Amino acid sequence: RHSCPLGFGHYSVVDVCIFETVVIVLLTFLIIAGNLTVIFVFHCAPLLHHYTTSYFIQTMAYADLFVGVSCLVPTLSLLHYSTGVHESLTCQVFGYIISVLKSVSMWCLACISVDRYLAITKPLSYNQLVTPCRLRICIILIWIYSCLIFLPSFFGWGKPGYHGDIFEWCATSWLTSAYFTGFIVCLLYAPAAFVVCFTYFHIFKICRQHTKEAKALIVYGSTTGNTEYTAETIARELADAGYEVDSRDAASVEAGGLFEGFDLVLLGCSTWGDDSIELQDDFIPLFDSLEETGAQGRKVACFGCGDSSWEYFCGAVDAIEEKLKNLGAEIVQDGLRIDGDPRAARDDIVGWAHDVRGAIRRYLMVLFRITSVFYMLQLPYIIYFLLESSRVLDNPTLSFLTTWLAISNSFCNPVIYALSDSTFRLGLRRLSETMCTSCMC
Ligand SMILES: Cc1cc2nc3c(=O)[nH]c(=O)nc-3n(C[C@H](O)[C@H](O)[C@H](O)COP(=O)(O)O)c2cc1C
Repeated sequence: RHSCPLGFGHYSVVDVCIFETVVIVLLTFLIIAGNLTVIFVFHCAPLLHHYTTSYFIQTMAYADLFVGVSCLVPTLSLLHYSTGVHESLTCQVFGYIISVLKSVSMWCLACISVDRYLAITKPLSYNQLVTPCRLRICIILIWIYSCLIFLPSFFGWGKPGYHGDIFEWCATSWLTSAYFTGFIVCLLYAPAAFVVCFTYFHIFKICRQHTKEAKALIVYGSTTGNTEYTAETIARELADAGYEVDSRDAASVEAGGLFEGFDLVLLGCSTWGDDSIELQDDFIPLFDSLEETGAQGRKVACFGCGDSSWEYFCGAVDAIEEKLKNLGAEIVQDGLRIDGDPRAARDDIVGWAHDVRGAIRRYLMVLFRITSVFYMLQLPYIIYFLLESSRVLDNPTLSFLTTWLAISNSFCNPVIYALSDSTFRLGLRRLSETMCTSCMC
């Protein structure tokens, strides 16, 4: 209370430590609001692509949310409007609950990697091996195991980390054990880091030695032939890449198991309707029975032709994207919306098709990135914890920065999802629309 984290050797019982306070108030609001929306997007999403990976992401989202709600207490201590009672107790609990959560996410990242490893190495075996029962067992085990590797903090085995250095009591009253540090390294950091390292090494080496012929389907609806030209343009672009393309007219296809077999599905539709958004006549039946196509888990993307003079430029691309999202499709890229003549927009269509080919690996890239940013944000804390448990270097400012740089990973996951996952961005947009509906009613 007399000290200050970035206080630079000065002691004054007066200071409110505003710089540290605002940095913490800012990180509390960003960790809560960011993960609240991730959780609400899941709540509104009817079906998912990558059900198990999404379940570990939702667990990480709750873990990160609980960090922010848990970060109200040290923020309350910095404002000290009401500091409650028993600061040392308050501090111990806070340091623990924020140590178990950084581990819950540590294991969810280890499990998502194993999940993707299994989906690649044993693809036929995967669906019997990774089951809802084993997944629920696995997540309950991550919450139980996390509480146990940090439980000796309450049974005089020493302090488990600097998550409590914020409160004055843990800076003076608490001291870390190199035995406790060595035990939690061999039970959390070393095993979870090894798992992630091992799995990603294998999965990325497999993505090299694939040589697997990629089969893509295009289904277009055109009443004047523009989406058909755009489809044909897209097809030639994918064929040039190496794809086995089947471009079919929507009026010639039956909905039943239509997407089955294909690694990529592009859906084209022009927009129609006199004072309405209506789908192209040939697509209307395909859209109404899109359920039967096998859209779940499917890497899909949309494109269409429209006229910008219309209130909803390519409103069909919007309707199709919304249903595909709701059937558990992975929308790998924001839809291509062609204004007037597509023959004039060939460079756009080629560019979009080029990008959609690089958008397939996007789901693996985000998981690897979510993990890569996690380890480089908690690596400083574990190497500072590694040393200061052995007492090699002891700094309150380095403790604050490493601690809150690790506490900062909690708001990073939602910004990676928001600026990389096209299905997520779409779920986020529709969530906003529902908030304005509650606002009206
Ligand atoms: C009745 C009517 C409604 C239309 N509504 C829209 C619209 O809401 N949004 C849009 O972008 N284009 C709209 N258009 C323009 C068509 O989407 C455009 O002509 C398109 O290039 C047709 O492509 P197709 O050849 O693949 O049918 C409309 C055209 C008609 C005749």
